[PDB]
Amino acid sequence: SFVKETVDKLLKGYDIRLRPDFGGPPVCVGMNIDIASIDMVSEVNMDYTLTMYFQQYWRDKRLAYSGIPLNLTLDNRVADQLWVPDTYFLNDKKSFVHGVTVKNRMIRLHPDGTVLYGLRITTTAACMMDLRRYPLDEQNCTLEIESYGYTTDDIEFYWRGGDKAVTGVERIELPQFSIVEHRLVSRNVVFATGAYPRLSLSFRLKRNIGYFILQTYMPSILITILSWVSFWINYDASAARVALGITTVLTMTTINTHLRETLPKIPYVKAIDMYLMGCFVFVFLALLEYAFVNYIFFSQPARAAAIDRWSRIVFPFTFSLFNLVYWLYYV
Amino acid sequence: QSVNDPGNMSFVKETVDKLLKGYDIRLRPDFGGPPVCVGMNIDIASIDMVSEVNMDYTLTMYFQQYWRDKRLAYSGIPLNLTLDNRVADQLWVPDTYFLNDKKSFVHGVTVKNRMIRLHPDGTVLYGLRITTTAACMMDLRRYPLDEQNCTLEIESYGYTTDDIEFYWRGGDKAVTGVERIELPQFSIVEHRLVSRNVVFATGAYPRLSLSFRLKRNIGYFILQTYMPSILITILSWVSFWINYDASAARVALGITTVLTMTTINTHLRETLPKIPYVKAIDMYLMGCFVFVFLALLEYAFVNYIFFSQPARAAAIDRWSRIVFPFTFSLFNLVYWLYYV
Amino acid sequence: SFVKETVDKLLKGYDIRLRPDFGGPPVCVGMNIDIASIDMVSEVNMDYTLTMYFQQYWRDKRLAYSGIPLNLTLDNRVADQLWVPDTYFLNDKKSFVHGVTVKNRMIRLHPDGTVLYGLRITTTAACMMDLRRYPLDEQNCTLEIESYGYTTDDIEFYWRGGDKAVTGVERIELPQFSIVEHRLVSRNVVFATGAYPRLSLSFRLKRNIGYFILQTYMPSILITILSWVSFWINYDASAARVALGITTVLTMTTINTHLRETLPKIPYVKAIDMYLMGCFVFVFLALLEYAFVNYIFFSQPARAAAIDRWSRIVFPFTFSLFNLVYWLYYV
Amino acid sequence: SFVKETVDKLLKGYDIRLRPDFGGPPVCVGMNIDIASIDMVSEVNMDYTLTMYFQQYWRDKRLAYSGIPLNLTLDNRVADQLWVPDTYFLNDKKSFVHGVTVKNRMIRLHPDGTVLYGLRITTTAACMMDLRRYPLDEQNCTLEIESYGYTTDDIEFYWRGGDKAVTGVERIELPQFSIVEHRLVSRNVVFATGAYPRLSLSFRLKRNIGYFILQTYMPSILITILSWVSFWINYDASAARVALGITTVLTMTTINTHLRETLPKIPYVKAIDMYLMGCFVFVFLALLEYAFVNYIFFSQPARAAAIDRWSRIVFPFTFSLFNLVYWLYYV
Amino acid sequence: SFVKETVDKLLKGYDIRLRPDFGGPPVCVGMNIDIASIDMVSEVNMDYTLTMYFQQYWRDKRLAYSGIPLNLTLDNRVADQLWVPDTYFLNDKKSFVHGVTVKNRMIRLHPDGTVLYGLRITTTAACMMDLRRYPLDEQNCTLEIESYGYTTDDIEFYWRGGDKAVTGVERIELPQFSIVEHRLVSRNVVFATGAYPRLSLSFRLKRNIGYFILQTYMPSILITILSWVSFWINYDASAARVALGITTVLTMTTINTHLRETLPKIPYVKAIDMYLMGCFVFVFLALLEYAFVNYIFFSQPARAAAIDRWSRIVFPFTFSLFNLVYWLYYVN
Ligand SMILES: *[C@@H]1O[C@H](CO)[C@@H](O[C@@H]2O[C@H](CO)[C@@H](O[C@@H]3O[C@H](CO)[C@@H](O)[C@H](O)[C@@H]3O)[C@H](O)[C@H]2NC(C)=O)[C@H](O)[C@H]1NC(C)=O
Ligand SMILES: *[C@@H]1O[C@H](CO)[C@@H](O[C@@H]2O[C@H](CO)[C@@H](O[C@@H]3O[C@H](CO)[C@@H](O)[C@H](O)[C@@H]3O)[C@H](O)[C@H]2NC(C)=O)[C@H](O)[C@H]1NC(C)=O
Ligand SMILES: *[C@@H]1O[C@H](CO)[C@@H](O[C@@H]2O[C@H](CO)[C@@H](O[C@@H]3O[C@H](CO)[C@@H](O)[C@H](O)[C@@H]3O)[C@H](O)[C@H]2NC(C)=O)[C@H](O)[C@H]1NC(C)=O
Ligand SMILES: *[C@@H]1O[C@H](CO)[C@@H](O[C@@H]2O[C@H](CO)[C@@H](O[C@@H]3O[C@H](CO)[C@@H](O)[C@H](O)[C@@H]3O)[C@H](O)[C@H]2NC(C)=O)[C@H](O)[C@H]1NC(C)=O
Ligand SMILES: *[C@@H]1O[C@H](CO)[C@@H](O[C@@H]2O[C@H](CO)[C@@H](O[C@@H]3O[C@H](CO)[C@@H](O)[C@H](O)[C@@H]3O)[C@H](O)[C@H]2NC(C)=O)[C@H](O)[C@H]1NC(C)=O
Ligand SMILES: *[C@@H]1O[C@H](CO)[C@@H](O)[C@H](O)[C@H]1NC(C)=O
Ligand SMILES: *[C@@H]1O[C@H](CO)[C@@H](O)[C@H](O)[C@H]1NC(C)=O
Ligand SMILES: *[C@@H]1O[C@H](CO)[C@@H](O)[C@H](O)[C@H]1NC(C)=O
Ligand SMILES: *[C@@H]1O[C@H](CO)[C@@H](O)[C@H](O)[C@H]1NC(C)=O
Ligand SMILES: *[C@@H]1O[C@H](CO)[C@@H](O)[C@H](O)[C@H]1NC(C)=O
Ligand SMILES: *[C@@H]1O[C@H](CO)[C@@H](O)[C@H](O)[C@H]1NC(C)=O
Ligand SMILES: [Cl-]
Ligand SMILES: [Cl-]
Ligand SMILES: [Cl-]
Ligand SMILES: [Cl-]
Ligand SMILES: [Cl-]
Repeated sequence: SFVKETVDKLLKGYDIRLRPDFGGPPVCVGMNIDIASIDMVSEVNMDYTLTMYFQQYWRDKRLAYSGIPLNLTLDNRVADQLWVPDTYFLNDKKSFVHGVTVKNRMIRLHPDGTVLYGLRITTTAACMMDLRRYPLDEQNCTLEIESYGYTTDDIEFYWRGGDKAVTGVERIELPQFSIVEHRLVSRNVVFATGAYPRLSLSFRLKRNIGYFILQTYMPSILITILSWVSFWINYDASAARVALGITTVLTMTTINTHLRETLPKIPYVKAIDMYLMGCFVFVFLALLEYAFVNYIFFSQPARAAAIDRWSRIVFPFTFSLFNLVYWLYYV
Repeated sequence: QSVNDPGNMSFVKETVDKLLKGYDIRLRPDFGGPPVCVGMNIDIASIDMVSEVNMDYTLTMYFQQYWRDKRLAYSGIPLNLTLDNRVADQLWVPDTYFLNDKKSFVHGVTVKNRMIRLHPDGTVLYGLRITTTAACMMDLRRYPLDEQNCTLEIESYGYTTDDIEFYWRGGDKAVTGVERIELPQFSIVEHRLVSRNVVFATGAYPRLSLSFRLKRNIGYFILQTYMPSILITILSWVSFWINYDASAARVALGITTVLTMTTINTHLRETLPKIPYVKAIDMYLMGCFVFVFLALLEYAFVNYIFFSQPARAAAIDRWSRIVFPFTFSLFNLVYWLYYV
Repeated sequence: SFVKETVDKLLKGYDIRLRPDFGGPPVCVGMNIDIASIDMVSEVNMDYTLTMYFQQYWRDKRLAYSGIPLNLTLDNRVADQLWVPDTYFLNDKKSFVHGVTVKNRMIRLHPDGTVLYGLRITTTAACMMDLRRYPLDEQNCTLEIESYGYTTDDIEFYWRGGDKAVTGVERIELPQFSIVEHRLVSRNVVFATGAYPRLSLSFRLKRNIGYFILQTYMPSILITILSWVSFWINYDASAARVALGITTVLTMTTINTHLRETLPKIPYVKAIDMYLMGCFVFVFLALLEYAFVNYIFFSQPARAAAIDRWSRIVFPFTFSLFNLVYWLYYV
Repeated sequence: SFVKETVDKLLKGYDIRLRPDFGGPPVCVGMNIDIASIDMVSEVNMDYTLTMYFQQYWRDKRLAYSGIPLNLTLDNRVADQLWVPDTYFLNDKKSFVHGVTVKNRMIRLHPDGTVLYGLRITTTAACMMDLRRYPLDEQNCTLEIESYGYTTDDIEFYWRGGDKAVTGVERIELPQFSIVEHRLVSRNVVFATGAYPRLSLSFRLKRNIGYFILQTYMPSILITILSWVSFWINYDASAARVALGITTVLTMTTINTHLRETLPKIPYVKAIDMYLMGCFVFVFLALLEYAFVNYIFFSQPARAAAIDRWSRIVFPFTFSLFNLVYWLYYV
Repeated sequence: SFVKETVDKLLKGYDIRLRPDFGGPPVCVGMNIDIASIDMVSEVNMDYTLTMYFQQYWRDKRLAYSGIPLNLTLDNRVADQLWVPDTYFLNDKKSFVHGVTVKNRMIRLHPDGTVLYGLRITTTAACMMDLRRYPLDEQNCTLEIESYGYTTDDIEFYWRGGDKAVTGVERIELPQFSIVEHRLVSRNVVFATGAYPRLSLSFRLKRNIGYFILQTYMPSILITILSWVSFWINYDASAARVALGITTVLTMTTINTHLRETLPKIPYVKAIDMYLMGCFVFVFLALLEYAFVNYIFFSQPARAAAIDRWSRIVFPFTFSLFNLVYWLYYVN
């Protein structure tokens, strides 16, 4: 019965409008993040979705209790009757606190007056990407934490636990990406309305080439290899050799144009676009070679036979040399 | 009156009224003492969907929680009180949440699909109808001859093992409706209930765990990918029976079967999430590519030699007619035995 | 002024927590449905969307009024101050009450104490479908109405108007389906927590073949006729006759694989698949016929000429016979 | 200070449950709509989206004020404390009142006690369409406005401004459609629960052929012209002439099947399907013509040469005649 | 302590229904926008999405305080207890105030009685587009700010900071577009219910040709170059030369029809559409040339040989001339 009256004494005459230490020193909010998952990474909408346990820790002397030598875990609905920091994710596209079975919210009071406030949030944050080196690229995605209305005079942010404040980054299971590094940053960003406290979480994503080797690289190598079958077919076979030319020239064009439609409409040329343009030149030259052989074999059969003979070794050699130059330059 | 008229609505009203007078929702039952024991019960209405692309699944269920709140015990009435669901907003309830939940919701037509039943001893029966999209990370190395394990992780959001304790009410028979699941592409092979106490920085937390073992039905894949592969490979063999004078015809069969094979593999890969490994089906489709590419190389070779060596060329076409179907049957036999 | 003091005295001391006749006989709720539309029927998500006027009728003696000889239509917000049945659709996926300009909700009180409670709901209900006979199939879709918390001891459901309780089923405008029949059912489903009242609405949907004749059947018949043009072309024409073979054999494969992707991933074989597999055998045999003629015309020109001669009559005859057997068996 | 106390005493003892003139003559609500836009028209989901300023006007004597000779514009939140008509859109699929920065809501009181109530609503309304004449079709789309719970005994609806009640129909910017006409209708629809007031807004949409000429009509003409190139190619060219025949026949079937997938699964034949079927017969006959010429040129070279000579004039002539008959019949 | 009580007297007997200076001169609301991002630009739904910090400044004498010589930042929930302008975006399709961890809302009181009210809004606004010059086109997209219920007699709007009221336009990272200019406008739009205050923010977007050069222009140039290979192939090669004709003619048709499906169903013809119609004519004429050569080479082999050797120079020349005329006309 003592503990019942105590909680009621705390909130008696409590004004939510006023932050703790209202006219005095700034309230120091300690942030802690446990990353549950990186649900998705989109190049098309140049963003990523993250689910986390967002924990905030500050003192409110108005909530201090003398009698009880225990930490009080109160039903989450009490958060609607308390002052809480106006923390927001500056680079947020859409966010939400999970609400089944209850609001995924936690309030834990300490006799000191300190509050532990937990929220389970799913956030889709913006991540502008440079796809020049795609698919052999690294992306830096961040989560920008800030106060919406309170300046550095009223509110101060800090990572509670220092470099060990954010957890669960190593248990992230992204199939196409691998978290290579993550960094915590504390700043005070100056604006027209004053200086604001800022926390910053950043991770560096490294793309896994596997999918691209199987989807784009192997189909391009095979189309180029299929273009070389023509040099072993009799030059009398005009339809067969032109059919091989047309087929491999168009299939390359569609491999390049298709891949471009799977990504956002960027105006620059990607690493994979350089490879495919190379492959186009090699399959277009095989067809020009037949056109040239077809144009000369009547008057110069020996020369025509020779051009097909040389094409059989020059083309595979030059393509191996192109792959060697390309893959060494990018790695 | 030690026993009161159950039909006296005025006595029930004033009884329920004194129960909630001075009741603090902030405080859990037995606030400073032993933990409150919540008994969980799930009746699975359906497994609405299973997505490989977003590596998740969706289930609809009747989620029931059971606990005793002595503050809600009543002496007069010899009946269990079914109160209008809106009373749940005036009572303390466990902060139960699904740890691996992506999106969830309680159904709200015609009213919130929730139920409160009070018992004279103070026990509360609390029901909710939830739809949950939960994460299910999948290993598609053996796809489409694979099995997946999908779970539902139940936990307390703010209360530690010192304040709340979870248990499956009914033991192994706590979760029902699993046998009534109608999934067209999957079959529930087994399900397991688990009770734990997961340790974290903020303390030990009670955890209940529901698990399924989903087995994929090969039927769709046989008709969509396997039979079209077998037919394109059979198509590539028609070339060996066509006169080697027919350069366009035989190269057209080669090109057609070689490209169709490439598109069967690349298409299937786009229907799934961008995984970097090679699936069971990819091994089969790569095999079929090698068989359809060799038939074209065989014509290239025959075309290259039939002027100077017509007998040899005729023989290579003669042998290809038996070697190719034999080796493909042997490949099918090795693949299907290895994977089953 | 009298009618104003009347409504106030009705809700004074009213306990919303308690159902009418709280400790006595069950309250009898009379359900009535006007179907505004069957907005959609999905095979892919095996469900259907329906919009309706859902009306419930029950008597609450606490709401009886003596003076007024009129039925009182009160502003819908009064429903938040009254007890209402906890009616829910057991097989719904998502549902909602329309909210513009106000909640599409209606409360009509009767001097008796009877309440008429109306709601305009859009419901996406589950409808598991058997597509073995697709597209010559009939589907049975239902709407399962139940009490969420009250057992048969507290609530009883009934169709108000009997067989004429559900209206607007005959004015349903589905382009691909036709409502052939609908049935109303009353039950008491037994569960662990007790017996529950259940009302059940069912429809029998009949698919319209029209779309399929134009999209799948006619393209199959034409691709099969196209394959017969080969038998009239000179056997010297190896490319032409193999081109017709390849073209018709692949087009057949894509007609079947495409249709399968438009539907959910079922493991069985549909009615349309038996027709399309038939067409595949007919187009594959036309190509084997050319292969056979191409294989023999040097040594046996007369026989080759004869095989082409017979193919011209046997193939159209056997295909007509296949169509006749298929359609008679399925109708 | 006098105006401050006037508004407070306005709502003193006011019951929102009770409509104005509760036991007497019906309240006359005057509706008036300014259409901001017709955001979209979908054939697939057979509906259209519309954004508008929905204004309602009625007199509530409980809200009359004596002292002030001005019209009072009160903060929109006051609408939650007043009785408002239960107006709803009968053929509505989904609707919403815009909520940024505030609810797009307006309350203007008049000394008389008259209320001007404004709402900015986006509505997706159903529009069942007849696509038999598509894309030379005209569709009639309506907005059905009704009272949800109040009968003609309690509420009466009317268009405030008569034929000039709905504005902004002439400034509608639909790229594929043109508003040809619009009509306002006032009725009293009889139902089981009584007679209800109904306002009806109807507009007649006319489709713009431009897109279809470029997307379907021109590619069909060009594929049919491509089919005629065959008659000028030597009949010795079996592969070339069969390749033109296969190509034109198949691309024609894909033009028809593709267009059908862009629209809802209707079982009937559209105006554009009649044209495309005609085109198919013309491309299929060009191929049969080659089959016939290929079948006879050995024994009858003169006849074969003649059939190709005639095909060069008969086919373009008959196609021009088909276009003339088609376009005249449909316009 | 004293500050707790001063705010409580401020709101005692305060009527939210009544705007500041009710019945007197119209309240002057000073608008300020900090553009966080232009998230997307859609031609299909002819709209654009924008996220911003929307700030409003007005004076409410009812909220003046004497004791405290400080500006009071109150918990955002106090906005529900104050009068606020009924500001709305006239050309808005869907909008929302961000709500994690709290409503991204800010109230800052000044001893004077002025109020600083901030909101972080994501707005999908309509932008009707003229695609006649697509993809070498400029689009003007606007954000129309208005009062929903209050006339110019009760509310007046103004850009707080003049030409420097809207910030962050230069920091916009659009991959396919570049903000070339932006303009602020103040008006008083007259309607049936009276004159209304209107602020207007306008952007001029310039499309980056890069993507289109790689996706549509280069594949067209490559397909017409492919069509020219036919003139170097022996006229005896009927299948080969007809295969090149059919292939290039159909690929050209799909490049044009595909692009049309990526955009909204407009009835006019775009700048690419006329380039792509030109390429079709070049590519169809190469096939007619073979048909003509195939039709005459028996009786006139010399003439046929000549038509192929002229086609080899006339076609590439004429196509360069088409590109010169088209690209000069469209740069004007
Ligand atoms: C991802 O990108 C961001 C932004 O480009 C990187 O953030 C930057 O991180 C460094 C710390 O690693 C910060 O620099 C520090 O500045 C202080 C004060 O000048 C100095 O004393 C330190 O020695 C250090 O240089 C920097 O402020 C910060 N930039 C911003 C604006 O956030 C981030 O590190 C990258 N993360 C990963 C994992 O790649
Ligand atoms: C699906 O996967 C999960 C996780 O891999 C499986 O859960 C595991 O289930 C077993 C019981 O079958 C638990 O092990 C038990 O541990 C106790 C205490 O050490 C021991 O006394 C028992 O003999 C038994 O080994 C295990 O804790 C649990 N793992 C977790 C973390 O949940 C689940 O069984 C799989 N379900 C299906 C149907 O395949
Ligand atoms: C759609 O499918 C449902 C479920 O398969 C059909 O519902 C069934 O309807 C019949 C009435 O037509 C019910 O049977 C009756 O049972 C009573 C009591 O045993 C008996 O006296 C009657 O003679 C009759 O047999 C049956 O209970 C009911 N099943 C369930 C579980 O709902 C429905 O009729 C089908 N509707 C259409 C329109 O095809
Ligand atoms: C769009 O379609 C609707 C429904 O088919 C048309 O509505 C009809 O409009 C006319 C007035 O133009 C109404 O008819 C009138 O009835 C009275 C009483 O019988 C008679 O005195 C008049 O001479 C006239 O015939 C009719 O009630 C109404 N139908 C309904 C049920 O709404 C509408 O006109 C079409 N709109 C456009 C712009 O094409
Ligand atoms: C985007 O398009 C809009 C609308 O077409 C352009 O808005 C127009 O902007 C000018 C100012 O640049 C306004 O004109 C001014 O009118 C006053 C009064 O007549 C005059 O004193 C000034 O000298 C000036 O001419 C005009 O009212 C305004 N139109 C509307 C209705 O908003 C806008 O400038 C374009 N923005 C960009 C960045 O391209
Ligand atoms: C209360 O919580 C704090 C962490 O802030 C810790 O130091 C202490 O051990 C806890 N005390 C009790 C009573 O368990
Ligand atoms: C019903 O209960 C009330 C107590 O609230 C009491 O006044 C009354 O005596 C009881 N029964 C009757 C109808 O006498
Ligand atoms: C009340 O509920 C319990 C189940 O918890 C059961 O034992 C008992 O039979 C019920 N009693 C009544 C009064 O029906
Ligand atoms: C009141 O409603 C009932 C239907 O439940 C009907 O019998 C009666 O006619 C109505 N009475 C009045 C006053 O209109
Ligand atoms: C008040 O509004 C009415 C329109 O209903 C109009 O007749 C009148 O002029 C307005 N009066 C004032 C005081 O402006
Ligand atoms: C209060 O805010 C204003 C900006 O409106 C500024 O001029 C002034 O410096 C601030 N005063 C204090 C007390 O910091
Ligand atoms: Cl959620
Ligand atoms: Cl729902
Ligand atoms: Cl709605
Ligand atoms: Cl909105
Ligand atoms: Cl948000």
